[PDB]
Amino acid sequence: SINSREVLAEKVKNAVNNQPVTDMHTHLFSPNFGEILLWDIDELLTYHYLVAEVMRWTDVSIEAFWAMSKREQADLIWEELFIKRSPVSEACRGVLTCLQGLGLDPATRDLQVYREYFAKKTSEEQVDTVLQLANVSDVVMTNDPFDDNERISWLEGKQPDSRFHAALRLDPLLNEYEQTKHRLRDWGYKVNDEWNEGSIQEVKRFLTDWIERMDPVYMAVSLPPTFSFPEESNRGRIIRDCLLPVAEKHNIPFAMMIGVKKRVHPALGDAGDFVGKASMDGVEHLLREYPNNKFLVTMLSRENQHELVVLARKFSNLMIFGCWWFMNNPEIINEMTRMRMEMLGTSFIPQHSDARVLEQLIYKWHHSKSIIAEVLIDKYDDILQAGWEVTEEEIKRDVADLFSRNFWRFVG
Amino acid sequence: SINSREVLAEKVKNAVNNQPVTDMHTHLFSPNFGEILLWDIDELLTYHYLVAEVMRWTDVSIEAFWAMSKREQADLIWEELFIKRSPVSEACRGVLTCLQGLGLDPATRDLQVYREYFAKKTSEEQVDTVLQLANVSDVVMTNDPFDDNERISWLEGKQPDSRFHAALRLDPLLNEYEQTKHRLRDWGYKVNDEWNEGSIQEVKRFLTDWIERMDPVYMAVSLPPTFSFPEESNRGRIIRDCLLPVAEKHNIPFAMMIGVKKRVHPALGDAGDFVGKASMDGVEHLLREYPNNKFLVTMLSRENQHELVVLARKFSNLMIFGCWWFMNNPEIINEMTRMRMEMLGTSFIPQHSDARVLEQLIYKWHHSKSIIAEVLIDKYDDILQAGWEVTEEEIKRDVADLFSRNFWRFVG
Amino acid sequence: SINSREVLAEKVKNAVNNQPVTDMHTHLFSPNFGEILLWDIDELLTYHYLVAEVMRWTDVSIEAFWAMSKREQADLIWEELFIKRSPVSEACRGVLTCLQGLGLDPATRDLQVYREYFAKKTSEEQVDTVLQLANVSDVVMTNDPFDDNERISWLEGKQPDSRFHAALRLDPLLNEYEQTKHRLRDWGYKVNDEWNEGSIQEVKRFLTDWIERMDPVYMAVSLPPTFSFPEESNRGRIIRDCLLPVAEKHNIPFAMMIGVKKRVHPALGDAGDFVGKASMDGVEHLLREYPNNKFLVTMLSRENQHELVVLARKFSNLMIFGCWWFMNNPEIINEMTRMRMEMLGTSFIPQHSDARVLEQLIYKWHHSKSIIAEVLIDKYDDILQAGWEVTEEEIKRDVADLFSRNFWRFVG
Ligand SMILES: [Cl-]
Ligand code: NA
Ligand SMILES: [Zn+2]
Ligand SMILES: [Zn+2]
Ligand SMILES: [Zn+2]
Repeated sequence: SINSREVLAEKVKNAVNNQPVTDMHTHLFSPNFGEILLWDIDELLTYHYLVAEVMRWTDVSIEAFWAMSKREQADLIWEELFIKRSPVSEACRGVLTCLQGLGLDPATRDLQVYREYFAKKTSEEQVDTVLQLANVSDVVMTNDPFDDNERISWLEGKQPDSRFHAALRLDPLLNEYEQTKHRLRDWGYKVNDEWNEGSIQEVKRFLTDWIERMDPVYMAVSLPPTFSFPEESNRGRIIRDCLLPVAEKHNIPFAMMIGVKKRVHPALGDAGDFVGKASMDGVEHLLREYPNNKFLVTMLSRENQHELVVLARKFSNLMIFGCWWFMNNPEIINEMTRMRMEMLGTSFIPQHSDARVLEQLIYKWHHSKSIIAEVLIDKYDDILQAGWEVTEEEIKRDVADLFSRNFWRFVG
Repeated sequence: SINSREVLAEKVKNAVNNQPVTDMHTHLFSPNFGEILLWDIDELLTYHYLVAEVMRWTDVSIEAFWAMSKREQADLIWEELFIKRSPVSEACRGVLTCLQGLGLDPATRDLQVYREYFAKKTSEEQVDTVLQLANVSDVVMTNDPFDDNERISWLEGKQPDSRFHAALRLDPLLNEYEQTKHRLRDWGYKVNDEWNEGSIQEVKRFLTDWIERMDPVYMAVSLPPTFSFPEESNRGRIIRDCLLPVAEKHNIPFAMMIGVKKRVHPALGDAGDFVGKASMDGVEHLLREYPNNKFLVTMLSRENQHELVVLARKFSNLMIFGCWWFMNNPEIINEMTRMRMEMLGTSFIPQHSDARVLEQLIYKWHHSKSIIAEVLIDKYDDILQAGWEVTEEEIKRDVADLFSRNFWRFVG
Repeated sequence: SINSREVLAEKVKNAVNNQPVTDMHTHLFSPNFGEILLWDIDELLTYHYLVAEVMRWTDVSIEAFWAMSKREQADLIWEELFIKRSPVSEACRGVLTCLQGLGLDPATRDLQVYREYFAKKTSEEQVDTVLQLANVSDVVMTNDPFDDNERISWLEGKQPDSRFHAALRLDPLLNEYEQTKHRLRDWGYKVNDEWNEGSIQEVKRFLTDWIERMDPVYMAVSLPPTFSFPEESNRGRIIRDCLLPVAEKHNIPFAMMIGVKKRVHPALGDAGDFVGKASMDGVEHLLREYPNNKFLVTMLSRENQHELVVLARKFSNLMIFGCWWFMNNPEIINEMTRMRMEMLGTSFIPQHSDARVLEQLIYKWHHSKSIIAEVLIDKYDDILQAGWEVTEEEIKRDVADLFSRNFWRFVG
């Protein structure tokens, strides 16, 4: 069987590369939703990650940059980040990995040629190509019923194809209730100005109608470093009186992405969000006091990772997932995954892509799978050295859990 | 001499493997204490570490689990964590390492056969076997005069054999004084309800009588993330008015294990403790204001490790030790030991086992020694490359300090 | 071209070793300043880093140590840290690396011979030797107009040679204004007891006169973990009403070294400073509200590093630099540099020496360059594997930025 690191390394890498991936959180959409689905070499280069980076070098003002056309911005970013300096950053490295995967050749640095490749395909075609290259079988979307464009599709009866699943984003409802309350009553949900039984019932109705319309795998929200629960606030009262009860009834997990400090640099748009360490008290309280509720959690601060792992050791109704945003870097992904496996075995979800542009699925999963594989190799090899015997079939099983089964199993 | 990494690597590993270990903190007992000393493949599998992990997978309710028999629980944990998924976690890896060390063969996964091995031995026999395999020469125990069972032995005149040393655990006195005060006066220590000269003298008497009865290498307590000193509280007043003065007089170190948040998940029993980052202010104050007192410290939060190292650079009356609990994982042990050696040389104690079940001493020390060795190899090799010459005898000396001499030297 | 890791590794290491270094922060002085410039094997051994370490081992009281002569202290430290135990610590390793670089041989452990080497050279000669060995082209000093000795040189018209640049240290003005205000009015700066327009104008005049007299590359200050801004305090008012306006007018960057907790152990002198994690709020506020001001920042806490990197992604007027003090260790330098490059590409300054003794420049840069090189090799190799082609000339360019261009470019 397997009784050599070399043999093991090969079996593991294969299992990992071949395993069909369920990306449980992304910003992609079923191609039939139209425009909202982004793909293009230009889309890749104008990803907010690179906008932030380009602004550290270029002399072009942020206003001017926003004034430029998508292609113009893409030309500037390519010049500033790939030509004037080596594309060593993770985000840049990712653009190259995408090109290479599609069959293009970074060696030539021919942006005009790369562009021609996309110009002759359709959304549906690129989707099949990318999902095939990245070996992604299922894509969970981020569906926000507060976005006018997005809401049209849903109200018109449009459904995503079997490859894409919905997830109900509630940020506007939980974090901006004072403004959102108006739009609710505007849509027929008679919430009053004061928080009473009437408002509670309507907000629950709102949630139920959308759960019914989207059939989401989970409801989610991104929270600031200062998040706490319980709390006398709109968010605290809504989570307690509406979200949790509804989620328990429909057995839908509540996904919390904690740690983002919104718009510390407004002019940068989506590139202007920062990070902060959060207290674990609110998450600990939710897990303990709501045993019949399920929670998916990922945190933005490097300093929250270890304790999050320990918290998962305490509560089975907590499923932690991915290396989110500023954590989505080789150095962090490696330390996070090792700490996670060492204390949780395989009872967690290693990664998600958070892709905003279709092609990212390629590098996102390529870059992470190689790291995850190395970790697996070390852990399998360690028990192997302890005289334990791992079969290739067990490896495929474990890998199946990490990249797909654990999620579906949890969302039950 | 040694002028090749390969040569060095061999000399170092040998020195490390051969060096007799003094485990300065465990939850083991001199076999003559009877039952309290745990050993068994079943004991290993039901270690709270694995209980936490199994609960993340199994459908068996926590109540049912506690309802099961030791063997039943052990069967469930083996099935859920070793058969249904690969035992890649550190705690699981450790069980295998123990089996292999005793001569059993994990390859067969024959739990019934492994069990037979233990069924035919006596406590005294297993002790000699394990201590020999783990190459542990001395074991410091955790002796709590507040536990009825444990207190019987001491009051009956029972003494541990020369291989086991006592350590006075004071958690109940320091963290639960309101409840403990009653038991004290119950034992003849006339402490009053209010904290006055009378109460102070009696608590000191209590400490002195037990110091005299146990001849402990140190007095110890585990503290929450919110620990602070000075503090107007029972703990603060007791440490100031009684513990520190008595410790100085008898020249006994005060061991503080900081960072545990007790019972965040009650149902899990010993598996329900969490972690939190602590402020260094209290430790800094103690070290500076009590120069004639010695302090042994270990912290639970990953985020406290680096600053703890720096604090050790400031005060020689501080001796830091081990990679405690949630820190006892390869990824953390490696980063901790490297930061420690880089800033403290060899003036610290790398590890302790915290073993609750006898056999753990095997993997606990096996897993850590390999990591510590790798660190040593890198550090010796670095000065070697700088034209310095290290003798095998110097290596044995350094290794002697790390695994035994530093502790005994500090406890003077 | 370069299409093999081995080939790449060689090209990178060469580029790194050959690249002339601009050390943007040190405690060295142009030799013509005289005594203040420290150099010697004895100076190296009595560097506060080793004083802290020796005190963890030796029985010599701290008073006695301070009573000893420089040579006596150097003998004690050598015996205690190099002979009685292996010099595995980073600071010790550094002393050896220095010896070896100067051509001496650590293998003999002949302290008396090493000493003879220095006894026959002059300041000017050692400077040329060291700067040549360390391949350092430019050295930024720390110039404090509050130190009497240092202030004499400046008032006497003494200028440093083209290799040394001035940096205006303002700690006494910002952190000890209540005491410093007296010395100011003492020097003709008519600041009143209360903070009014008069005081503001005089403090600005003070800053302007010294900017004019030193022509500094930046103004700097070291701050405590509790640093915050805005703040109703002398520091907060001085930064707002004087420092920032003057800095904008003269386009001089403001360098903040955050995280030092001064004198937690007074007796240890310069060896008695501790560390603490800081809030990023003050830095975030400064960067956002003063877009026309430039900021150089380095932090002392390991727990501030990642977020500092993310903050740099948000603001181009923020330039982060080095692995400061307790961060200047292999384990930390590696994690810091990897996180930095992964999120910032090459838009940052990897390291500075902080040398207090001339020869340190040798090991300081030797130890860091090897680590930085390894990171570069991994990042170049990663894009190489993505089909990108890096030329040796591009590598030399990138390396030029990291070790010199980014700084000068930023200080404009
Ligand atoms: Cl932290
Ligand atoms: Na690491
Ligand atoms: Zn997202
Ligand atoms: Zn313990
Ligand atoms: Zn400095």
